Amino acid sequence: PWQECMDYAVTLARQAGEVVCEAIKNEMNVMLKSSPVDLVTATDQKVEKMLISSIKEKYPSHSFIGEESVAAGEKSILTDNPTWIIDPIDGTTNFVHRFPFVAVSIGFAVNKKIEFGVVYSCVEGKMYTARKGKGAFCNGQKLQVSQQEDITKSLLVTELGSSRTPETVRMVLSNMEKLFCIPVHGIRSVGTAAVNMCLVATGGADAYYEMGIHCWDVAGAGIIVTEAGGVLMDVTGGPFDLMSRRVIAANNRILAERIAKEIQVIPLQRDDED
Amino acid sequence: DPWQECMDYAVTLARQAGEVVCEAIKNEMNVMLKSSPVDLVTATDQKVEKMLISSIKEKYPSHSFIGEESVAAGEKSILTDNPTWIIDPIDGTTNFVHRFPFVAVSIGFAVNKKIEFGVVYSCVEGKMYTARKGKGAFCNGQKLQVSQQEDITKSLLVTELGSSRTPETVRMVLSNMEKLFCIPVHGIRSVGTAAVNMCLVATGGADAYYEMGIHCWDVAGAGIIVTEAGGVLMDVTGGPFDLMSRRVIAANNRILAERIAKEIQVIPLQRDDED
Ligand SMILES: *[Se]c1ccccc1C(=O)Nc1ccccc1
Ligand SMILES: O=C(Nc1ccccc1)c1ccccc1[SeH]
Ligand SMILES: [Mn+2]
Ligand SMILES: [Mn+2]
Ligand SMILES: [Mn+2]
Ligand code: NA
Ligand code: NA
Ligand code: NA
Ligand code: NA
Ligand code: NA
Ligand code: NA
Ligand code: NA
Ligand code: NA
Repeated sequence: PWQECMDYAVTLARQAGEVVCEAIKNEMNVMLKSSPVDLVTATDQKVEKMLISSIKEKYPSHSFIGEESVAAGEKSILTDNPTWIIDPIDGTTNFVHRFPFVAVSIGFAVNKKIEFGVVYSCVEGKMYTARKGKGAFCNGQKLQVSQQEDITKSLLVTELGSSRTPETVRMVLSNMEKLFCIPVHGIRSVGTAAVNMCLVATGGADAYYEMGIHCWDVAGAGIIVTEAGGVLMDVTGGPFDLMSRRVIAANNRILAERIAKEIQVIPLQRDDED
Repeated sequence: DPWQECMDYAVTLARQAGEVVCEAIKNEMNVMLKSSPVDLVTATDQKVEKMLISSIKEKYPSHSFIGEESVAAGEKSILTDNPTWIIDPIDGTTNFVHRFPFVAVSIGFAVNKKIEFGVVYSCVEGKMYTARKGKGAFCNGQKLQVSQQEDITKSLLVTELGSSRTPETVRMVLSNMEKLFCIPVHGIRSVGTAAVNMCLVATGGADAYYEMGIHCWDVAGAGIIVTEAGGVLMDVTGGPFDLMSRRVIAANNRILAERIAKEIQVIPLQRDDED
């Protein structure tokens, strides 16, 4: 059905990850995008080109939204058309540092809804996958979110984000303070949105939240969380929106809503807007 | 090497301990509280510690111990000159309870209050980190070397938020984080265990670790792994590392270490050599 696309997606993700996991051992030319901490390498760009070219060959009618393609001037507008939403390296800062959480993420949407997701954590060798109505898996093991409904026994994942604007940083850290002092059991950060979300899918964390991500950060992993039994929503507590720059990916609505209650929202430019 | 036999035995016991932990992590757990609702312990932490201490006491009856859960049970935390095994049976208990996949057994061995060898077994990953003073650091037999990065603005740091939930204290922790973050650095990561964070520094995958509120057992095994990989340990004041001070910067080099020390406001803590 789309099982053909998905099987293909899994092989491409694995191929891309081999490229990434080969490059990581090599000397790298770190380049900057929007800020001195917003990094990109030729590997990011090479992998995205490879993915888009391979998909274009097999599925010439399909649409793409790719992080580096957007950096090169393409639009981040999601139509109804089958659309591949790619983050060629989610965890570029980790990649640069050889910090061992580096993922290739592919989300596939039709009618603006994700139908399947693939996240390959290539240093770990963990292939996370999910298709709508068919469950979530890591290396074939079927995933289930945790059962925890008590925020004070929760373990959260988040990331401090790409902005270094003091007011923004202070707001991110204030939001972390409020959650931390609920209290919760802990907060962790492995340095990649897609892997943090996959950790929620496995049950090893109870929820992830972040503001400032993009559709390509969340498009592969969000369906892995929901097929593992979890939920997605905006940090505003509103419906999840791939283009809103904000997410809570949680084991369940109770924790998700409890988190949303503490998040001061930071104003963000949508991926679907100028 | 007089201490080499001790170290080889330590590796043995750490792997045994890791097998215990990595079995138990899959199963139902009884999660208990120590000093607060977020300071956790399980029967596995206690069982592993008892196993290690009883095993060491059998081979080295004259040796001393400082073990996290033994201290919880009332033993003294102060390091004497006598050969001392400093044990964290599970560093990453909160991770263990949640099945967050970083959980370590840590054993440091001190003589004359100086660490002579350290063993950290990261059992979910199957990674055995070891170092003997003057003999280098290894992971699964591969020699480790810290990163070469001397520019703080290109550095990746690891830290943890700690066990306190007192707003004042949390604010100082986060303020320290804000200052470093805004230097800026490339990022900060937290995998949930001081020993594993420090072993990430030893491998070069992070450039430096800092934290206040750890204990000697959190850092006794991994500190020499860092230094034998070429790195440095420093107090957050910029002064010499003090194993009983509850504070550490463990970095690839003195340039980054000192640059981090410059931004840290010290939080007040009971030392491990105080009551
Ligand atoms: Se991948 C993953 C993520 C969470 C828990 C377990 C796994 C995993 O690899 N499981 C597994 C896959 C294949 C064979 C044995 C075990
Ligand atoms: O596992 C590692 N190497 C390794 C590779 C092959 C055989 C034995 C060991 C390693 C690499 C980098 C950091 C830490 C480790 Se444990
Ligand atoms: Mn990326
Ligand atoms: Mn403890
Ligand atoms: Mn412990
Ligand atoms: Na990027
Ligand atoms: Na990303
Ligand atoms: Na680095
Ligand atoms: Na990141
Ligand atoms: Na509140
Ligand atoms: Na510990
Ligand atoms: Na949990
Ligand atoms: Na430089």
